[PDB]
Amino acid sequence: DVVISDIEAREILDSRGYPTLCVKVITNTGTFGEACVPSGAKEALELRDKDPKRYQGKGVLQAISNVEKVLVPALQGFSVFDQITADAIMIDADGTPNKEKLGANAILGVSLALAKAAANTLQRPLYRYLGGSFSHVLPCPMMNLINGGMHATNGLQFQEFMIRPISAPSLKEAVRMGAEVFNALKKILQNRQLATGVGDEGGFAPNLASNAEALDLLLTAIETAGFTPREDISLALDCAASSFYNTQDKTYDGKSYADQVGILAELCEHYPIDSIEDGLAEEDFEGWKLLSETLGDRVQLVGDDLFVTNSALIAEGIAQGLANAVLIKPNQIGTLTETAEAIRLATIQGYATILSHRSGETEDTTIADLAVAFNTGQIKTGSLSRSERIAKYNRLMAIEEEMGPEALFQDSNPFSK
Amino acid sequence: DVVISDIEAREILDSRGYPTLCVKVITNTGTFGEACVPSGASTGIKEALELRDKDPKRYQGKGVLQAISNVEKVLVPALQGFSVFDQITADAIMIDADGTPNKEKLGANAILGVSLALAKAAANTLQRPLYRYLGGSFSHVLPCPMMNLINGGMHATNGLQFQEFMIRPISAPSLKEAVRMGAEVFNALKKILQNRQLATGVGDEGGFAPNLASNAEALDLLLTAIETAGFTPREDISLALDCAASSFYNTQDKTYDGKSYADQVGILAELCEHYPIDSIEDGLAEEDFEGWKLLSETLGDRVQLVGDDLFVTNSALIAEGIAQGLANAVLIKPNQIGTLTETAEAIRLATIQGYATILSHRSGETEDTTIADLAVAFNTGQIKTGSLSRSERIAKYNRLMAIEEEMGPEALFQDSNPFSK
Ligand SMILES: [Mg+2]
Ligand SMILES: [Mg+2]
Repeated sequence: DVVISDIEAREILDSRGYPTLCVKVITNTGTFGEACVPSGAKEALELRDKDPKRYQGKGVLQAISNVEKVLVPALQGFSVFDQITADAIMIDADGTPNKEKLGANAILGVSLALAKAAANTLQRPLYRYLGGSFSHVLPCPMMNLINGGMHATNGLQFQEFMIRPISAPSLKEAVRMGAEVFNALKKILQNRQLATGVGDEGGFAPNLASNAEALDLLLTAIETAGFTPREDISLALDCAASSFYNTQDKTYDGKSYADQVGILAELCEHYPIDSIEDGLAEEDFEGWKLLSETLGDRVQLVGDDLFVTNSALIAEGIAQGLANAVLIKPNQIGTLTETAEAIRLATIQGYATILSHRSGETEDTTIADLAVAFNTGQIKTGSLSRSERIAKYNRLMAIEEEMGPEALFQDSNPFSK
Repeated sequence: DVVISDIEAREILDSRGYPTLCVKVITNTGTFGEACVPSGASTGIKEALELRDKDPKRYQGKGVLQAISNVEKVLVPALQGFSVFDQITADAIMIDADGTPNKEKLGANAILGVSLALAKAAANTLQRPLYRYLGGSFSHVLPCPMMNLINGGMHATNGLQFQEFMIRPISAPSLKEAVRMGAEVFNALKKILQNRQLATGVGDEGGFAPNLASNAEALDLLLTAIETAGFTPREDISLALDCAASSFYNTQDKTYDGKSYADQVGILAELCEHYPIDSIEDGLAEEDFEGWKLLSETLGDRVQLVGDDLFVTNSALIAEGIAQGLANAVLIKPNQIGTLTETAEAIRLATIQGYATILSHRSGETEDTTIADLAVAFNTGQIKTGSLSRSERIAKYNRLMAIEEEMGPEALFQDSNPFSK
């Protein structure tokens, strides 16, 4: 039997230039797996050094030390294949709900590198090791193209405007459709002398005046690339509505939650939007109730800040009838075991799940494997530039090819266009 | 003995959203290596030529399914049965199979993909680090990076004539400290731009293209960024330029935006007196040989002078430049020549003539990190692989840091700029 023998960790930079860690788990046979940990811009504790003379306080040398001095003794000798056991051991070694003692980034690095070490030991694909023999669904992506809100200096209230290449027969064709719309948009922006520098996700933040102008521009880009909105490519939003919710007044840039729901409803009547993420604030439970009752029969309603990949919040959301899809960000919770339990709890209640990148990503592509492992049918992993995004699409295309006739590209949005 | 058994290739996207290929070389023992290829040139007489499909229905003609087909249908038969370790033999076989000087029949992208993937398969067979397989036991020098921060010319829509403004963290005791220095200056620069209401979206290389009016504004802004991050210009961090002067050279008038080659040299000399610039790339146009000699006579004893478009990683051009005394450092882009064997020979031939060599990224990169291993494999002492955001850039720095850590006491961070201090 193959057991954990050592764990190495080192400090790298993420795609924004800030430190994070990569972790290598090594078995007693000399097999190993390596994974790196992303980071967002309210969740499991990302442990930073706070040394002001180093990376403005964002080093992760202490988390690395926790991997090497705490998790190594806690895990060595245990089977490389007992994923749930290893994750429980780390959760207990930390002892706190939010992983604030050892660092959720230290624990997630080990959690992912361990699964890969086991898969590499069996010489089996990670998605098959994690998801079993019937892992076979390639996800329909939601692809960022235009940014606003807190992610821009334009007049867009909402944070992200995405396309979904819903008519693609394959993931690789979904990628091409996305890339061609991206190229048409880039050229449209150049022709309009609007900014073409890209943001964290690899899409654009031109100076547009309103959510509707952004939606119109994506429609123009779709058609210019030669595709039909609604039939070939639909739209999705991330409002990140907490960003413009006044908790004292209970208003969204002056509007009641009922007004805000009316605004989203009108957009959905006039645009081929089939998914809305965080349309109301994370704690506006009456708003979410009205949003779910008003559009939950017609459009995918995704909780991101509402759920934070957290099984307790998901269960409370489902009991109250809120939303119909869950964003899954493994580092928000900190182990694969808890990520899987979030996915299972949502899926058996009829919710879709969507594997998601973070704004600070790395060259690690685990979330592509996780999306296939759990047959989620959806992923959210960025625009069509910058290799910390593209590498996930490249990994999905490799998975689809490796699976040959077993692959199925299949959107899990219940309400597709 | 371990021989080449199969080669696979597949179509991926580069960091710009355009197609390229990854290649997997598989041995008869089942060991393998994988390598991906960055963006090149499809046309012209300067570089070895990458092969594009040119199908308007697919990725705007930029697919690479023909190159993938050449790997599987042409290179597999030419190479199977040969030893995985005979790197030179394999590269010679591929050069022959294509039959053209610029590799335009099979594609430089197909041939380089196999060339890199084969080296990786061999190193993985031996379970040895790639830089140790390619460069031997005394590969151990970590390169001083030149780190993009501000873009201009054809790579921007601002008032900067020059194309790239870079920093070099020359006082770093290690590559990982060089990375931290760069990242802290990058971050201070980003915050300065935010406070000045200037754009912070990034270009291909992961740096900024703010609306600045002149080269001097950009150079001054880098000085402020360095100091704001807590470092001292000249002593901790120097500056480097890529003028890309061919882009503003009028070939009929023989003028650089109205200036003779002598005037442009005078401009560069004034810049070097007033700023801590220790490296200039393509300061004059690629064929202005009188301009380049004068540049070499005026500054070639004081600052590094890089030929990129002057040399295009081509040994016959490098040899003729050295004979005429032009430049003192050479940019090395492996896909501009198309095999590892020719890359190593370009480096060797430049190096024994006293020229420094600088491994370089391309504007369309991938998550592949081979040029990091190559800079260390050949102990070049310098690399040019982008700004401090976007992981097709960062992954190279991350790989350099992994190499340095892996080497322990064997590692040496050492700048090869002849005008190092
Ligand atoms: Mg979100
Ligand atoms: Mg250049």
